[PDB]
Amino acid sequence: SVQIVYKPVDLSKVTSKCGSLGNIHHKPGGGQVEVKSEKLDFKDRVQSKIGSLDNITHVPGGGNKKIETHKLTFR
Amino acid sequence: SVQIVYKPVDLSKVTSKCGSLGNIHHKPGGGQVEVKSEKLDFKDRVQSKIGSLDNITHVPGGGNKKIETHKLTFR
Amino acid sequence: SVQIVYKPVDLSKVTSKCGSLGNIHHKPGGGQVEVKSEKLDFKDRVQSKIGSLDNITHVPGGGNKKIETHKLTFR
Amino acid sequence: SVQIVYKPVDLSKVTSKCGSLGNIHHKPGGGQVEVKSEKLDFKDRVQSKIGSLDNITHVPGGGNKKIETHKLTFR
Amino acid sequence: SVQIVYKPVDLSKVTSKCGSLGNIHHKPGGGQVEVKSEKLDFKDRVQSKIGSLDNITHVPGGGNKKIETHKLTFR
Amino acid sequence: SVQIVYKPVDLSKVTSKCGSLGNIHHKPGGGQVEVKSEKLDFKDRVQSKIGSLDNITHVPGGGNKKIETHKLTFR
Repeated sequence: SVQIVYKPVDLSKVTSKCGSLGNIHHKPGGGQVEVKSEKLDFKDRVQSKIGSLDNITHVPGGGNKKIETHKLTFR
Repeated sequence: SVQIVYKPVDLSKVTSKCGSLGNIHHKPGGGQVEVKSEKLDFKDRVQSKIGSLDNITHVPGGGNKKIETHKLTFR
Repeated sequence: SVQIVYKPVDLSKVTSKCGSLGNIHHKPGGGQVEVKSEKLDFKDRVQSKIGSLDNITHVPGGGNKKIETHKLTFR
Repeated sequence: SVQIVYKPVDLSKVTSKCGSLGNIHHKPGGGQVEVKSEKLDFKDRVQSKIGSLDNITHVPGGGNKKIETHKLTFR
Repeated sequence: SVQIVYKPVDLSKVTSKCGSLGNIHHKPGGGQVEVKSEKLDFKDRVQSKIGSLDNITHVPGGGNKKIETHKLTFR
Repeated sequence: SVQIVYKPVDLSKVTSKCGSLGNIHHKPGGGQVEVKSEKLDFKDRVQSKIGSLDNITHVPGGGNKKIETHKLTFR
């Protein structure tokens, strides 16, 4: 006679921590900003940011991905 | 005689923590901003942000993805 | 004689925490913002934000996604 | 003239994780236990536990305690 | 003239992780236990544990304690 | 004129990790235990533990303690 016992077990842990975690920013101060523009000419897309204090966190990453394939074939 | 026992078990844990988590911003201060513009000419899209203090979190990422395939074939 | 026992088990846990979580902003302050414009010409779409303090969280991500395929074939 | 501005601020965070957290037990096994008693004499309290596999978590601790005193006195 | 501004700020973090955390126990096995007792005499309390595999976590500790005192006196 | 500005800031982090954390125990095995007792006499408290594999974590410690005193006196 024959017996097959197919019992793979996944007990893993997976963690991702991405971007800005647990930081302290203490009394941060931006300076005065002046922009003077005269007679400028633009023939294409203009993309502009003017500020004094910017805090930017950008996270395209940090996803957790599992691909698993299981397979049993008899005769 | 024959027996097959197909019992794969997933008991795992998956976590993502993405963007800005648990940060302290204490008295952050933006400065004065002046923008003066004269006689400018634009022939395509203008995209403009003017501010003093910006705090920005952008998260296209941090998704958890599981793909699992199971298969048993007898004769 | 023959027996097949097909009982794959998913007991796993999945979590996503995406964007801004548990942050403290204590007394954040934007400065004065002045924008002066004269004789400007725009020949396509203008997209503009003028402000002083902006707090922005954008989350296109952070979705949890499961694809699972099961298959049993006898003769 | 006189001004007083009494504004103490508590923004702190307090966490306890006490006992048995996030452990994995995989296929633990207790052995055979045989207890034979004859002609025994007991003249005060008997407290008995007989088993094979015991898993025990006892937490008298892990409590979070805050005591805060505020006081403002003028003349 | 006079001004008093009284603004102590608690922004701290406090964490305890006490007992058994994040451990793996893989196939732990207790052996056979035989206890034979004959003609024994007990004239006070008897406290007994008999087993094979015991897993025990006891946590009287891990409590977070904050005591804070604030005081303003004018004349 | 007079001004007082009383602003102590606590931005600290405090962490305890006490007991058994992140350990791996792989196939630990207890042996056979035989206890034979005959004609023993006990005239005060008996405290007995009989086992084969004991795993014990005891944590009276790992508590975090903050005591803070603030005080302002004018004339």
